[PDB]
Amino acid sequence: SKPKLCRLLKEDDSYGFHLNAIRGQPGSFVKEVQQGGPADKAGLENEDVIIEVNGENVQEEPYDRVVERIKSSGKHVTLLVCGK
Repeated sequence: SKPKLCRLLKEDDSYGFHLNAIRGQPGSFVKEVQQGGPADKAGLENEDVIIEVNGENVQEEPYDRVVERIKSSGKHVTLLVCGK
């Protein structure tokens, strides 16, 4: 449940995690956190839910749009996430 605010620095052109969606509901969830990658260093865990990308609420955005937002963020990205 706890909210987590973090800022990630791209390494190997990647943040070292992926997003998925759940059928029947909006929202974007973390999966596949690469051990020792940027996301992992920031304590992101699988099934963490993306709340804000760079201060913008993305909870009503399909996850592919959220992926595009994160990609478009450049060499850093700030995320607010909620664990479940």
